[PDB]
Amino acid sequence: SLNSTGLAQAAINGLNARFYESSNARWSSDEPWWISGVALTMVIEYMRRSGSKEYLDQVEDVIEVQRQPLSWWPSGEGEFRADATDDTGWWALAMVRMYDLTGNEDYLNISIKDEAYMRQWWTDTECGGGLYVDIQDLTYKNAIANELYLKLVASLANRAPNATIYLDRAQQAWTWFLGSGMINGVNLINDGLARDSNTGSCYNNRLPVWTYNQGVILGALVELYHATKDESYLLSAQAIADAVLSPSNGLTSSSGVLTETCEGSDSCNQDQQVFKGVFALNLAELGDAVAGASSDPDAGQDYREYLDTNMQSMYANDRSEIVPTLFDSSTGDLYDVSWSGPFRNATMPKQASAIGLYVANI
Ligand SMILES: OC[C@H]1O[C@H](O[C@@H]2[C@H](O)[C@@H](OC[C@H]3O[C@H](O)[C@@H](O)[C@@H](O)[C@@H]3O)O[C@H](CO)[C@H]2O)[C@@H](O)[C@@H](O)[C@@H]1O
Repeated sequence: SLNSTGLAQAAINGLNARFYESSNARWSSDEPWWISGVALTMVIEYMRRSGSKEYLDQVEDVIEVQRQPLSWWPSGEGEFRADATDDTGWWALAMVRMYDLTGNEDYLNISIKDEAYMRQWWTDTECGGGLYVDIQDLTYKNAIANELYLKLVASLANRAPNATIYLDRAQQAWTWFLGSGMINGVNLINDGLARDSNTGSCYNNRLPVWTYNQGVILGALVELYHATKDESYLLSAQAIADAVLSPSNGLTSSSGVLTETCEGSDSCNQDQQVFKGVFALNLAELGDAVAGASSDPDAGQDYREYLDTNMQSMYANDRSEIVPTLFDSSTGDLYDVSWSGPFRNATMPKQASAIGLYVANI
């Protein structure tokens, strides 16, 4: 009764009608630049899963303009190399998807440049590995920057020419992530690592458990399996996803609705408004991998059911439509942060996360 393809296209059109800036080939310049890359990922993935190409022209426009040297980080020399390794990671993975959609080697080359760039801040001398997120300061090895990097080298191991060096890098990277301690006692991932003032050893800093730090790692473990056929990577990804699905861990509501930790206090900032959809998309990649690796028809049924349960809740309770005019005949759908709570406002990060859930069900 619910077409995930029709509703994704409607949410994409709502994203464009309210937040796309033709003058700047970017969505919402008042919102973080990296969230435009998350948005590009969702539009690229919609097209990759629905066989459609309606936004291909728009996507290429964004790519060409955001390719250029960033005004706030000229030293990066463009090609999405920014002042933060996670900012670069989001665009790099969007280019892996651009390559998956079009087959154009140009986008794969961007991802290779981005990996070499991010690897510049991998050090074995602190925490025994991992990279920093703050390229200027180098004081925080967190979860998202390392998850993004891990999925980049894992992705290149399946696509890039010198796959071997990327497979060795991805295997050594997952090993570091596993032993870092960021995966806690319930198989969830806190925000990052803290470092001992005296001993220099690193530990889980017990900062909040964000939804997207439970998703990007799933995509990485999926790609790590497609490059090794070692189902052990899938089982690790299933442990993380299963913990997100358990309501005892606080991320899944009693209704079965994914709930960001900030939604209760209504303090979800521009970053946190987009987290959920990144997880959903990555969970759909896990569910797809689990069902293909096993003959059981029920393989990945829980992950599919979860995405379906969350999509109907976001549709019924979180949706709003745009008012068409005699001048603007633009149509689509708008969405708020709470996939169960009421629609009050729509922001571009909230919109990108909604698109991600619909695309996760295509
Ligand atoms: O005491 C509160 C928490 O303190 C530690 O958490 C921090 C942060 O996790 C981490 O983020 C880097 C941080 O650097 C600046 O000093 C700070 O001003 C901020 O802008 C920036 O995000 O810094 C260190 C490294 O993890 C760490 O001290 C936890 O260890 C824990 O004690 C508490 O949860």
